[PDB]
Amino acid sequence: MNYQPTPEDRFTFGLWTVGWQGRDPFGDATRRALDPVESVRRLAELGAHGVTFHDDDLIPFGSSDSEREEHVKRFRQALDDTGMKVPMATTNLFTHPVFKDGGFTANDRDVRRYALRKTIRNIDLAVELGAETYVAWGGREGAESGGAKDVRDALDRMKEAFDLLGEYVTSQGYDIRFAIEPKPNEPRGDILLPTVGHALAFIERLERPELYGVNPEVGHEQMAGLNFPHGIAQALWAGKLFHIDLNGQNGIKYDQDLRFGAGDLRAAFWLVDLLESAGYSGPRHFDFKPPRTEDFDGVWASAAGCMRNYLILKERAAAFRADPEVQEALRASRLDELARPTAADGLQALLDDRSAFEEFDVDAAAARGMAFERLDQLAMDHLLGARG
Amino acid sequence: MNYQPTPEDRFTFGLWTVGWQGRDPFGDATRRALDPVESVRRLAELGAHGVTFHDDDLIPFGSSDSEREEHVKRFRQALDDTGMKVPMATTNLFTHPVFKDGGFTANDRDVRRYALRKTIRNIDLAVELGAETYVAWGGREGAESGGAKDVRDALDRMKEAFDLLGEYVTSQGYDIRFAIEPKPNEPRGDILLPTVGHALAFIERLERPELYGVNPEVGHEQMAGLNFPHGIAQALWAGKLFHIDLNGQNGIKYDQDLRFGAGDLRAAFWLVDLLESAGYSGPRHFDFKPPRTEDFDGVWASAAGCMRNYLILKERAAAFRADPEVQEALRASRLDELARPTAADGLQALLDDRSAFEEFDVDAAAARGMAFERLDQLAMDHLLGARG
Amino acid sequence: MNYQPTPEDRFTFGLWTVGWQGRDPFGDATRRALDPVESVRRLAELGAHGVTFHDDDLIPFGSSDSEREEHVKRFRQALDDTGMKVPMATTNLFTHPVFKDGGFTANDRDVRRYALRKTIRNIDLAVELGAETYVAWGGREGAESGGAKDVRDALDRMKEAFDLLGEYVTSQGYDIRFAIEPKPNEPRGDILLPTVGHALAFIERLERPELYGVNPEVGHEQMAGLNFPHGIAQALWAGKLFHIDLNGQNGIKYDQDLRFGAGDLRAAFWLVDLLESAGYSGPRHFDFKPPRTEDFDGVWASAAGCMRNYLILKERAAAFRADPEVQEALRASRLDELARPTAADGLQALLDDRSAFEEFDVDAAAARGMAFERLDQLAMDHLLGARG
Amino acid sequence: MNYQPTPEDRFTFGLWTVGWQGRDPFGDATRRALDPVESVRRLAELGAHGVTFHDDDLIPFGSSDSEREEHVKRFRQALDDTGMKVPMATTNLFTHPVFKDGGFTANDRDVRRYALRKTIRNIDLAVELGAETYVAWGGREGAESGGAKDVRDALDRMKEAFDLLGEYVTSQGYDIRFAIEPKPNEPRGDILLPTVGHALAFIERLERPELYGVNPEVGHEQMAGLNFPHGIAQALWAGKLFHIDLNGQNGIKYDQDLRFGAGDLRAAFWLVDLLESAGYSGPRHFDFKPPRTEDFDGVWASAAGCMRNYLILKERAAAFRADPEVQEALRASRLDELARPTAADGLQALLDDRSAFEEFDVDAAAARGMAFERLDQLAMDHLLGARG
Ligand SMILES: OC[C@H]1O[C@H](O)[C@H](O)[C@@H](O)[C@@H]1O
Ligand SMILES: OC[C@H]1O[C@H](O)[C@H](O)[C@@H](O)[C@@H]1O
Ligand SMILES: OC[C@H]1O[C@H](O)[C@H](O)[C@@H](O)[C@@H]1O
Ligand SMILES: OC[C@H]1O[C@H](O)[C@H](O)[C@@H](O)[C@@H]1O
Repeated sequence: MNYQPTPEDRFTFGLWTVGWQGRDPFGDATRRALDPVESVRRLAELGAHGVTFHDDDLIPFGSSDSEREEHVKRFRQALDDTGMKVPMATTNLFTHPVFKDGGFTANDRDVRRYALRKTIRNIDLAVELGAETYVAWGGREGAESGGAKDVRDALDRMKEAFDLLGEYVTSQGYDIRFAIEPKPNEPRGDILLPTVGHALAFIERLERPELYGVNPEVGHEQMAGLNFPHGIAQALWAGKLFHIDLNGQNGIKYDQDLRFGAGDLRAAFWLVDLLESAGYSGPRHFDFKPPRTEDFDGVWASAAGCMRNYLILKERAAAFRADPEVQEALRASRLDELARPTAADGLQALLDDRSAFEEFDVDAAAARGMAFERLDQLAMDHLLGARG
Repeated sequence: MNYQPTPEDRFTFGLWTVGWQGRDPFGDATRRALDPVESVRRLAELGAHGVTFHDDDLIPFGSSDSEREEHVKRFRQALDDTGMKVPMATTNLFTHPVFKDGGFTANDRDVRRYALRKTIRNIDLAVELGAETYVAWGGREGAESGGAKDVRDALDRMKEAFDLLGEYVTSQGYDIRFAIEPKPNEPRGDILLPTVGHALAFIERLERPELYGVNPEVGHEQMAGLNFPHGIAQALWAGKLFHIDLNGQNGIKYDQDLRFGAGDLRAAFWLVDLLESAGYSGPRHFDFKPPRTEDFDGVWASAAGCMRNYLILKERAAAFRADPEVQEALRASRLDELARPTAADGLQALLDDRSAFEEFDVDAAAARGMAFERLDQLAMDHLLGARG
Repeated sequence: MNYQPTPEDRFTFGLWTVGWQGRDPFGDATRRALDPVESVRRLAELGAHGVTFHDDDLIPFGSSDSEREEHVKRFRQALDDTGMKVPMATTNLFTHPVFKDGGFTANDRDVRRYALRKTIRNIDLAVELGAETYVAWGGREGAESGGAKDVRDALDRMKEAFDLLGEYVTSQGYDIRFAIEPKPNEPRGDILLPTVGHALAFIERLERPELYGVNPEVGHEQMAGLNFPHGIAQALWAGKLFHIDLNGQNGIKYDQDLRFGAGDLRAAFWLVDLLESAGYSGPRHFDFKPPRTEDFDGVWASAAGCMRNYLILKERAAAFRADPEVQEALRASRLDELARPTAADGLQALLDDRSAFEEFDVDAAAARGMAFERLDQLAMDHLLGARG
Repeated sequence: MNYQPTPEDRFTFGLWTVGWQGRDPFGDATRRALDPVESVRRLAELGAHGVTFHDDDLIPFGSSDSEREEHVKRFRQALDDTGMKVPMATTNLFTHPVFKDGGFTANDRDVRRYALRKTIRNIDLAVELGAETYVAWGGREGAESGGAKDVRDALDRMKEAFDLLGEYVTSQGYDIRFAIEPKPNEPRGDILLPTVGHALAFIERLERPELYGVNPEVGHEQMAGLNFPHGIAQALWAGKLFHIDLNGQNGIKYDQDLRFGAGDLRAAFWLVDLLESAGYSGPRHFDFKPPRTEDFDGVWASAAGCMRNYLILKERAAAFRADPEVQEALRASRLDELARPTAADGLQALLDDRSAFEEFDVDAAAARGMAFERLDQLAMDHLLGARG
């Protein structure tokens, strides 16, 4: 009867989430900047396992090698004081005006080289802090108009960039993998590699595909009206779910980054059911923005809400799968048959099987109800805790 | 000053397009059925190069081997009489009630085996008629609720199915490739392999990836709010654009299948520019539905409109790229630099290049305007034929 | 601990809902036609209060005055046998090919006159069966292309039609009101009066506005990405919520008509909370389609699910509002202040109030957190039955 | 053969459009602030008729009565030097953190009173500068979660606010009307009065409805997937199109504010055709944002592009309507009949007209094609300048 998170739950937060000051396209900040050290302390008290960062969240852009050292030192001391881990790090290749046309796929060659150098420097830092995953979100890679970007040339530049980071990591002997985070649009009119599918496809064209996977975000796939759990299943099927960003989103519109559980509640249930049943072992990272209507107390309530909502859904999904009535319904809907090979007997035997065509009774097969509605209502009852 | 199509333009139409009777989810047919032989004659007169078909368009479901022979014979004679070709064929694995839960990924194993046998039979027919591409549109593969389909098991069944068709084609020595046509939703709540990206990713997991590519449709990618030309560029970059379905769609809503040129006009311009500049050599296939408000005369006007709109855009795109002012603008926006390697000098030289980081002037770089708006207005002027 | 519906709950269903045969734009029917008398019996056993119908659901198109009489007689006897009521009726001005360009706004004048006569005949029938509300869903009023419909002239024809039905009802002394059901698109490219707002605005231009209100549908407003509860609040505020259609919809895509509770679960919670708190006293009508994957047993399970889901949400919303912790949170977020007039003191006093401008401390006001996230998590806890 | 705008064309721009510095939710400004006086000079040279402003664009928030006077004086002198007019003004009730929960519908009563006082002060300024229209865009009126805002109470507060501004304007004897600008979402999760329809409906509940109309924006209606020209026709039909915001938007996603003509090109054509045929006489105001990739030269090219694109479409629409072949097609599609009353003979005569029902030949009527596709292709040919 308790939903208290503990570090063993592997809940993580970006510094930029609880640290979001509330500046939006139409308004000024509503909260003061949070010292990352304070963020780490508050999060550890809430039961979090660790934090993530962009280089620019930790070390202000333009810091001298000296101030940099100082900023890392204070951070490192907060991690030691709290026991918090840093499992993932990423680069800010979107805020500074130089990246207005992108980082790895900017038309200007000198900016692409700078983007790489900036990233490489942060990869060194990430390894030192113990991160296992390095995320790349190409927020500025894309266009508002068609002639501004030749997409085939942009994809060559993107592959070139990732191949170089792969050569770097391998030459240094680092134990770290990359994860590409898709987003369909915003802040560019259209962004390259807009969905999980596009990113997965792109990865197979890299020189060392085994080094790269995806970091899908609930809200981003939903901005394209796609089914998030289905996209995650395809990533898992491919062996490419290296990390995940959890949050909420209310349909096709701007990127909301609501707390996890908010937005599409049923999709959140099916997502938890899948992550737990597939045995996803990575961090449960929250990339959310406490709404700008909130003061600091609302910020911490929002973060606690993300973890609470995950734990409640995990309990409901587990009760759903453990329910014998549900196991019976799953067999009535033939989920058991879906998992059996269609033709382990082989092509030849299938061609010779008259029961597969010549003598197949299509009419009888057609008449068989799938019983999906009863199964779905059983799932609803479990979610709402209304199971008899 | 003429936009008359000729067979050399490679325009093709599905029998189900001009033959659509007008039955929609809320109303009865508004037109009588068209005899495929008549469809072939009318289309040849309009300047079309050929037609495509689903098995069930040509041979009514349940035909005896005898009537089948008769139907193919009459069709074949119309093709000989007109010189029309059949470059693509596909299977109907969606109309009959047996496929209500899918064909290759139905939960019922007996239906999956039947779907394969039905497909294999039509592949034999396709080769005989000279088709080079066999399209697969999994319209019924998917779900309306989360527990009805374990997506990892469904993907195993889908791969199993495609691998078997690949074994079949290779064992028979057929010269024919497969093309997967994505669609995000409708008629299922969510469809598997919902976008070009998801289909491309899936293909890399097949046993003989070289046999499969995609058959993207303008309207389907737009039902997910995605940029069609960008998706096509990624397919071309991957060497997987085996075929394409051209039509129009007005945003995120039901699958409209408006005539090509209708819907998002600018995207149609950028798509034509890309297909012609990349030297796409396959058919320009139209998968459209003449609206049910039309009589047969409106059906033929609609089909002629598809071809006319492609020819007009082709002329405008070619004039755009040939314009010296445009070539000058493209250099001002650094499209030339986008096409140059970021670091052909190699990783080591990039790491040692102080001009790439230590001494890079971010401020100067940032201040450089991209000149994208002038370029885009030049494109607009060309499209509207308002170029001085 | 029980969610059994009873006729006092005022749950109603259209004959076309449980009677949907499963024909969609890409497939044939998967279920046989249901005799309306059977539908009435099954629904009464489930705990329903009554049914609704389009003329064509009850009396097949083209029936002789004789067969018509017979069909009404059998229906009437089923209502007497079960105690079921008929609180609403409507016209089918969309299925028959004549209505391909609309009914009240068809370009052909002779069809508009026929649409009116067909409607008037059914209004007489509705009154006789005791219906209090007559719904109008202009599914075919609209266009796929811009020049096909002059919208100002179409609105004149629509107003003319409604004004005539108003004159008819008033001249006959009937006790019956009209309700306009909006839908943004499908089966037309764009439909006239696409949302609740457009319909409300249109009503104020009718000759006797007091005779007309709206019949909003959950899924239709969601097809435009709008907030359904907000739209319902505006209808209630205007005194125009005469009836309502409950169902589920998963975002911006084709009209799904999933069972109530499916789709956006949180919106369903907030909708129930609003209907119950505002004391909506009309029918709780379900306009849903049991998915075509189901057999008759799944049809009845789906219908029972609609009612169950409403009763569960009603219990959760009532517990939310009754919770003292929630009442405390509502005051912390100043919902109490929202309900107080901004300036009951009047314009002059506001202009002279220095505390309203000259001496207003914007900074202090700005710093006040709204506490919305804690309130929302309290709502989530109540919905999931996880309230301590 | 010329598309040069002149002040007689009535093209206007907001100071915040060409003055947009490029700050977005993910990045810093890419351009320096423009002095409003400079903006006025550059725009007059481009052929603009005038400018619009929010109070805070002209007078920086918190200015002393003294600096205010100075800022107005410099502005006024630029208008005199150039002959530029100021036909519309509006209030910034969204940037400052105090308005984080709204202005007129903030839960805090003290903020609602402040919002009114701030608005009233700017109305006085607007009249002095000669503005005929005062626009209200409630960007912060709304919510991210359901319990945060009781929408019926919010609508009472909104009506109360507008009624007070109406009392103020009437008591001062000012010649100025209000225009409500709808937007469905962003920066709030859902905004109140989300579409043209909702705003029109709301206006009929105000004390003096004749004082208020709408200021629809192309992109905002498109963020809800609605047909902009249709929404504008309904506004014109109601006599409520007081002003309009022109721009471009690519579908359902964040508010792009692309230059007019960009986005949905065909909708822009149909919009121009409607404004010119209905004789809309108000300003053609552009609310756009030159993309942040641009430098100042791209800013001015973008603004010139807005005007050019309107003039080109105006020429094409006029040629379309003047074409005798098009006038012939319009009669073939029965646009002439749409404009004729359905029953000027009256209810009684319609009831007695057997040709309207008893003897109506539905089959013959049904068989009549609408000829909409040929008409639409004629429109396309005209738009692309491909008319023989
Ligand atoms: O990839 C690193 C992070 O960068 C930015 O914060 C993006 O907004 C976020 O979605 C992404 O997760
Ligand atoms: O793939 C074959 C064809 O099957 C159906 O006709 C689909 O509606 C169409 O989009 C697809 O192209
Ligand atoms: O208005 C009567 C009914 O007609 C049709 O069944 C529409 O699909 C439904 O949404 C509407 O409620
Ligand atoms: O209403 C005044 C203006 O305020 C803001 O600039 C909005 O972003 C814009 O859409 C609106 O037109």
